[PDB]
Amino acid sequence: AEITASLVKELRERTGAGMMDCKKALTEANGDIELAIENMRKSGAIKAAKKAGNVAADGVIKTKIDGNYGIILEVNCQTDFVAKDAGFQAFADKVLDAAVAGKITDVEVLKAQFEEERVALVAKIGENINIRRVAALEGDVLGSYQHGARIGVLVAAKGADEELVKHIAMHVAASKPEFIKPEDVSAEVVEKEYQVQLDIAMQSGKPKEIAEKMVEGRMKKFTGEVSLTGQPFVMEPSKTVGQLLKEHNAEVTGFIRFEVGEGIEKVETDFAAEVAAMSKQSHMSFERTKPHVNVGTIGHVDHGKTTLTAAITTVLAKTYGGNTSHVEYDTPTRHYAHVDCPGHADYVKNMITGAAQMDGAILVVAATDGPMPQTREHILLGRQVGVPYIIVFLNKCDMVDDEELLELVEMEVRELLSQYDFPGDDTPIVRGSALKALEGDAEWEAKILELAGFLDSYIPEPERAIDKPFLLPIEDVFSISGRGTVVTGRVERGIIKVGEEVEIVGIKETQKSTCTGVEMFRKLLDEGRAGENVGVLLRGIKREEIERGQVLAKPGTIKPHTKFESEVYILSKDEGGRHTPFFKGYRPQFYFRTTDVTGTIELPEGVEMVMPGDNIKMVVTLIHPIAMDDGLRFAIREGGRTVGAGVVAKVLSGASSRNSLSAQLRRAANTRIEVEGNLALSIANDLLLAYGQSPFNSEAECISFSPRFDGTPDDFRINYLKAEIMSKYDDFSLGIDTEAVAWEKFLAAEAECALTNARLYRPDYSEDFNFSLGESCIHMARRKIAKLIGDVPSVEGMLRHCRFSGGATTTNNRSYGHPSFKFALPQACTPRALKYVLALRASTHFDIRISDISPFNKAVTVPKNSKTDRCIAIEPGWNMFFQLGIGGILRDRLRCWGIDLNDQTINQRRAHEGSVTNNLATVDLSAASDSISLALCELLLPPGWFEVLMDLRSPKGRLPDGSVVTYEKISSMGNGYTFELESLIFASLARSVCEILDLDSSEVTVYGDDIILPSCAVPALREVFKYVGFTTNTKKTFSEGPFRESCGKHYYSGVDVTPFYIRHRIVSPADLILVLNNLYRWATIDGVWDPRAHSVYLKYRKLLPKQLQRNTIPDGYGDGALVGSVLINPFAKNRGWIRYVPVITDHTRDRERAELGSYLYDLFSRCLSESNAIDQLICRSNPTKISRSTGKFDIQYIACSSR
RNA sequence: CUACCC
RNA sequence: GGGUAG
Ligand SMILES: Nc1nc2c(ncn2[C@@H]2O[C@H](COP(=O)(O)OP(=O)(O)OP(=O)(O)O)[C@@H](O)[C@H]2O)c(=O)[nH]1
Ligand SMILES: [Ca+2]
Ligand SMILES: [Ca+2]
Repeated sequence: AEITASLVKELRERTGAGMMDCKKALTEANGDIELAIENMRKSGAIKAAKKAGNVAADGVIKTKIDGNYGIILEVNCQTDFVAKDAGFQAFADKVLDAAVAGKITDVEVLKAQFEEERVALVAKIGENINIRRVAALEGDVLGSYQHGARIGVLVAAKGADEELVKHIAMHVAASKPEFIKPEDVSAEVVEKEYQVQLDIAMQSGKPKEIAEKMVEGRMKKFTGEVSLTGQPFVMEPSKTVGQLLKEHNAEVTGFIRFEVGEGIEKVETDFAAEVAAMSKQSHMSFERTKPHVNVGTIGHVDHGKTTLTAAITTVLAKTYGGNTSHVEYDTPTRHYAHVDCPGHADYVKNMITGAAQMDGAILVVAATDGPMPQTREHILLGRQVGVPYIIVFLNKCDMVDDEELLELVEMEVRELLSQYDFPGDDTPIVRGSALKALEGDAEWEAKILELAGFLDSYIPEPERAIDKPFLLPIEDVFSISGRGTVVTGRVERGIIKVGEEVEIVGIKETQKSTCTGVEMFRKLLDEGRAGENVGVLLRGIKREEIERGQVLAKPGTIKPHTKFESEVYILSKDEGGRHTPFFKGYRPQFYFRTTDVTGTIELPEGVEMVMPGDNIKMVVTLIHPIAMDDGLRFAIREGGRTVGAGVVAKVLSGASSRNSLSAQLRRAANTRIEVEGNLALSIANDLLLAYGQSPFNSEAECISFSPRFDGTPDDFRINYLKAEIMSKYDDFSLGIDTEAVAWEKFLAAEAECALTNARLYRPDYSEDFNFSLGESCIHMARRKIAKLIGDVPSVEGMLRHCRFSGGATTTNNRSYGHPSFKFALPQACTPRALKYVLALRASTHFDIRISDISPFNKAVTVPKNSKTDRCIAIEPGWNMFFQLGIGGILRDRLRCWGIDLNDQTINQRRAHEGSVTNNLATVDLSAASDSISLALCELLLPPGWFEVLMDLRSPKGRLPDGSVVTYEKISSMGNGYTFELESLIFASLARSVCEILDLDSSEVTVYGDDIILPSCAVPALREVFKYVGFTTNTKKTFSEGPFRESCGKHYYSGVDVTPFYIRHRIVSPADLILVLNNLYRWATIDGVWDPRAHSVYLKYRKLLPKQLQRNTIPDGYGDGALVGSVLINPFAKNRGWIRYVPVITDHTRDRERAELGSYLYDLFSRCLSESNAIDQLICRSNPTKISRSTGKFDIQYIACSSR
């Protein structure tokens, strides 16, 4: 205590400075007013210049116009909350209309003209409030659209008005052009990239007017992009602005656009990172049913929330015990989760998208200075985001020596709470210092204990989801003879016991029914707890009365509505959403619980465009009701892709494509086209000519032409595609060929496999003397295998990996391939493999139908080359179930050698390296999966594994030739684990060939047969393989070349030469859409054609029907249409502020699904679920439907985007 | 159930 | 069979 705490307030409410900055500027002011304030006025610029190592990343833009004189601004702070407050507003508004009177262009002018007032606020607040930039534009008619606060645009036109300059400023705001015309560039910024790409291009070997053409066209596009001219108007992205302008009676001159924090780059601060470092300094000086409470810390920057969250960690470590950017710590009763609230607009994008909700925020305010002016925006963010409860902590109280003065600050926070309808009178306020508690000062450590003593009490215990009014999302429905109607899904909330009454509410009149019973897969329980994945039986109600997305809750618990107010975030461009804003008539689908629902939206008063990366309040009125209550997270899909997220706020009162077009296309889609011969051979020929290269003379040369491996990448690429494109043309006329040849090989794949299987059974040469390279590797591989594998497949890892999947079984066929027709229909087991199926049968109360019991798999033939076919083999559907389980445990496990098979990227990326590096070699075997000996496999795998592989495998096979064979190969293609095994085998050995040569085994990467290793190892790997039986595809194995190929990617000196193949006979316009598209990808860079390919594209493009030449789509959307610019598509209609397009689909008459087997599978899926932009968790899995390919083509409509 | 591939 | 995007 020094002087009275009383009229220190006289300082504050006449000044606005700190509390102790007021008392301490009074202790050396002799109890005087003015001369105390003059200390502040002079010692306010000292702190104001203390602000310079505080980067100002936030702020506002403000804009003004008079008659036809317009001005923008970039006055900016370092925090949202400040910018939105009535102070930063008042100054920045003032400093804006100061440019209205005086056309101030030099920022220096007004940056100085208010420097003495710029300090009046940073002394009041505590942030580097500095003006960044200013500019202004004069003209005829100049309009300005202000996007809330963050983006300001000033644009000047001619012949235009508010029915325009508004709308185009919106585009400038939206599209962000740097220039205005393609002619508005310097022949230096142009001849920069014009000499930057010309080498990039010419290095390839492409002539003068190829590279020159290509580059000029690409730069013509590059210019065209930023070209406000060459820019698709944001409200009509069909016509360009420049086109919109000339088509209008008008012509703009100039434009100014500011955002906030351009270039103000900075470095990204994590919270949970630096707080583990703020702690690390002070470091050196049963009950798991305990609730989760999401707390947040909120307050000024320099009041050091940072410092306090740290104390609330260490002092809680000291005492009890112990979405990233959050800290997980405990308390003896509860377990919290704690986050920082720096950005108002980034906390909404946390609550809305649900990355971090709030069950109670903590209000940090340094007692030294008390409530800052912008704090009412912190408290405002609470009663804006609907935070339930609020605890306040006054940090740094040692910096006050008078309690009579501390009690005065609670006044100025308790009344600041109460303005915002928070229990200010009855709200907890802790007085202490974190700084003292970081140390070891337990007198002040009792304050964090007094604070954490409030989170334990003043925050209510979260209604644990079990305890909430029962509710289940209807995910799918089955009509079982014997059970009636049954729905499956994970129950969201509550418990459902057998018999209770439930409503079935969703779209129809909220009907009601009763739980005839509940069941899982193994258990057939009687109560269904929340969080569990179940199937509930309903009576007196059939399937057709129950849709999906319906809920299944207690009666009256939740009513169905269709009108509600919500708040949503829209995914930014870089986040996945639209790269285009929408306007008044947005009509998306609203993905709710399990189903998508379309719907219109209103914009609140005064907002007219919203862009990717926005928060926004809106009112949603969807086409037909869904059951809802406040707190329901719904994403927002546009044609299957999630471009928004949002939660319902308040539930309310309640309330163009040409069909002739689609039908015109459907007509033409089925238009079989007629050619005077082989269209392919024609196209490929007329293409080779298009490149100087000598064409095919006969139809034999298509597959007997071997390329050359010299020449420029260009001389290659083409020469390669030549030898490659035709390879797979099945329909070759006097192709005196067959599939018999496929069989002829499969005979060696056992005939050799015989030879090895045998000679692989006597490794004692004669007497010990000779020591072979193979045997050694096997020995090494064997050891290596078992460290990776196990002595036997863990049933744990076995059951949660086995599945019914795909297509043909011995008992089924491609029609009856979908998994439900495996539980419905009995599948074949195999003698040895019986025991497992029996396990399944005591593993559930369901029906496990074994049809025949035979050791036979059907060996057949599927098409491959034009010179041969495959000889896959269709396994006994039960063997396949387990084979797929051991194929999965042998794959998740195979990932420790750095082998990922659900990612063939990491094996083709390395083909890239190899093509340049020359130290990596791609390899290929002749009959890969087929030449794996029953002998070899025994020598490597553990005996316990080699059992389970002899058990599941099919030992004998019946041919179409009637004749049986007994497998020398352990496993054939089509077998349910063969891929993973041959991976692991090949990987095993490459790696042994590595250790054996003092080489990193970690440099070995295998994908099935597509194994990649160090180039030096190859002749050893080759000599190993020669021994272990396999034989090496010299033609496809590449070590010394400039060329590497792997996982379907081909490379030549780091350069992409992946060809495309013309498989089957081109006939329907879908087969020409397809070929024209592969040639489009193969010869384009960003919609910019390699000229001499464009020639044939354009030519054979004429072959398609008139409408089927203009119907373009972006790449990566299918082949239902030619890829091109969808901005052009005449058939593309603008529905609901989202563009929709028509693409060729295959026709499907629907069919009957096995309600039994579909249900059997749906609940088997939940057994496999249960034992295995942060918002895709919302979206669930799909019901089983079956459909049959008719032959006709239908036209389906989808959703699209520019680029 | 369309493309790409091991 | 298996990935990968539809
Ligand atoms: N089970 C199964 N595996 C396949 C099939 N197609 C390709 N593969 C895998 O792809 C690997 C290599 O395929 P390819 O390189 O095309 O054929 P390959 O039989 O191994 O030998 P070649 O084509 O003669 O060089 C094989 O080991 C197979 O495991 C198939 O239809 N069924
Ligand atoms: Ca191969
Ligand atoms: Ca290969």
